[PDB]
Amino acid sequence: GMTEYKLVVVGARGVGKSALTIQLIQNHFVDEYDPTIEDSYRKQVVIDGETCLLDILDTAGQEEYSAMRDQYMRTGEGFLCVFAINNTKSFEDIHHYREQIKRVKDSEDVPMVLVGNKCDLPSRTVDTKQAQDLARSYGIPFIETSAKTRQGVDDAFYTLVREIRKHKEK
Ligand SMILES: Nc1nc2c(ncn2[C@@H]2O[C@H](COP(=O)(O)OP(=O)(O)O)[C@@H](O)[C@H]2O)c(=O)[nH]1
Ligand SMILES: [Mg+2]
Repeated sequence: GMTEYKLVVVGARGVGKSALTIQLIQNHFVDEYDPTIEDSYRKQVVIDGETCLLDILDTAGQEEYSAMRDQYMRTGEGFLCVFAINNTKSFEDIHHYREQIKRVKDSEDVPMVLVGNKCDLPSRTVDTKQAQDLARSYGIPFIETSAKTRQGVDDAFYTLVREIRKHKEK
């Protein structure tokens, strides 16, 4: 089979995980998608000439059993850590997602991309500079996105794939 990249989209409720994923996969913006639905989505794409499958888990938070969370973190190869630029608590929550994914995978080298979503909105509580500072500390890319206008969306997911490739080659 073509190479498959198992991607996982994490972040606080309301940041745009579902909207980002549906924009990537289906090329349209959702105003409303139940915050409690967690599902996986698939798309065959070409990234830097490679035809590959993206298998993307749009997470929604607590699971029936914590074992289910740990399972998707172990199977996931790369993580989009999403906050919204108008939600400071969602940015603060990134510290927890960073930790938890490393903790479950028992690894210091986990492919991740920091995503500041909703950049089409002028309303902003997290300046680009502060997010750059956090991404610098993690040694990962930082991309601002809008699921609404599509700005940055392919970049966020394709960059994550490229981070996975860099990890695999070691
Ligand atoms: N303006 C704007 N609204 C967004 C964007 N992404 C998501 N939203 C809205 O933010 C709310 C939460 O989005 P959703 O995808 O359900 O967030 P989730 O809980 O992280 O899955 C919804 O009303 C979306 O329409 C974006 O980039 N721009
Ligand atoms: Mg959602």
